Amino acid sequence: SSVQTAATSWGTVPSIRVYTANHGKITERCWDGKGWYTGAFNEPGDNVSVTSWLVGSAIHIRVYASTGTTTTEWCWDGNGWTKGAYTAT
Amino acid sequence: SSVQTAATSWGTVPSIRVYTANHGKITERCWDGKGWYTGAFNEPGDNVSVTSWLVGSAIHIRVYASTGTTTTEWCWDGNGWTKGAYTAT
Amino acid sequence: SSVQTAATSWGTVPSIRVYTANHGKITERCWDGKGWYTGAFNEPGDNVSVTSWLVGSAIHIRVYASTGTTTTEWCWDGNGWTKGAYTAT
Ligand SMILES: OC[C@@]1(O)OC[C@@H](O)[C@@H](O)[C@@H]1O
Ligand SMILES: OC[C@@]1(O)OC[C@@H](O)[C@@H](O)[C@@H]1O
Ligand SMILES: OC[C@@]1(O)OC[C@@H](O)[C@@H](O)[C@@H]1O
Ligand SMILES: OC[C@@]1(O)OC[C@@H](O)[C@@H](O)[C@@H]1O
Ligand SMILES: OC[C@@]1(O)OC[C@@H](O)[C@@H](O)[C@@H]1O
Ligand SMILES: OC[C@@]1(O)OC[C@@H](O)[C@@H](O)[C@@H]1O
Ligand code: NA
Ligand code: NA
Ligand code: NA
Ligand SMILES: [Zn+2]
Ligand SMILES: [Zn+2]
Ligand SMILES: [Zn+2]
Repeated sequence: SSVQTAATSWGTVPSIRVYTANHGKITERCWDGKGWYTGAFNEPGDNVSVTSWLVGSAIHIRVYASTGTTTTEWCWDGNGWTKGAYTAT
Repeated sequence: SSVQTAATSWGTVPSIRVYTANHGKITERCWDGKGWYTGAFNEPGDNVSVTSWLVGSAIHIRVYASTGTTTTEWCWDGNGWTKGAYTAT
Repeated sequence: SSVQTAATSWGTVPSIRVYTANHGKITERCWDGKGWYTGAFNEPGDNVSVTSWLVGSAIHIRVYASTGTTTTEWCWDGNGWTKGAYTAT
């Protein structure tokens, strides 16, 4: 079987973020042009998807972590991860 | 276990679309800057991926819904969802 | 049950790439504006995610293929697929 991943990137360097779901936990690895390192994101989930967008040169990331039938949105706007407003119904 | 999602976004507001596969059915939730609401997309699938692109300010979305070994592409060009030309072989 | 896919696109034509994981093998289908055709990517994986970015008009693609707990990054910079530096720890 296997872990499940999601990936996003931005800019021209680029920056890359890769999220991995394994045993109900999602972790994050990061590339900013030099090498890979572990990111701050660490939240529960069996499944993960991600999207991101720039405002000028500032990144915003949304990570959708699902356990069973519950999907939690996690927000990065440049200063820490927080739960977002997403609901499924 | 859990549902499986895919996500896309565009612009700077942004607009966000989150697709969720659960019990062989995919549904869609939408954010356009104000709050989340249910979108028009509703098609069968155990698995889902998505990509989207802008022409100027008009969005185009492609959703790849898979059941067993059959992957159906669904197209949004601004005026309703239709099946696209994608085939796997 | 079902195969698992990931998708990316770029430009305004657009170009689209759709990766499908089935039986521990990932393959690639390609659209460049005319029709769909099979791409060069063919590597092992039970799970797949993808991201891509432009430099001017040149595409770069990163495909994250996972089997069990091992995630291999595959790089397209315009001249063949190679393994990238990604590690999970
Ligand atoms: O600079 C790395 C970092 O701050 O980038 C944005 C997010 O990916 C964070 O989780 C991560 O720690
Ligand atoms: O800044 C956070 C937020 O408003 O960003 C846009 C959407 O992701 C919302 O669900 C989320 O609460
Ligand atoms: O305005 C919402 C909407 O039209 O946006 C484009 C697609 O996401 C549609 O399914 C969705 O109903
Ligand atoms: O406008 C629909 C279409 O031509 O868009 C590009 C690709 O997604 C094709 O498979 C699809 O039929
Ligand atoms: O022109 C098609 C192609 O070269 O595009 C870039 C990558 O998707 C390759 O695997 C693919 O064969
Ligand atoms: O050109 C290849 C490379 O440097 O591209 C950026 C990242 O994907 C790295 O892991 C990878 O080795
Ligand atoms: Na250090
Ligand atoms: Na209303
Ligand atoms: Na031919
Ligand atoms: Zn284990
Ligand atoms: Zn159930
Ligand atoms: Zn089979």
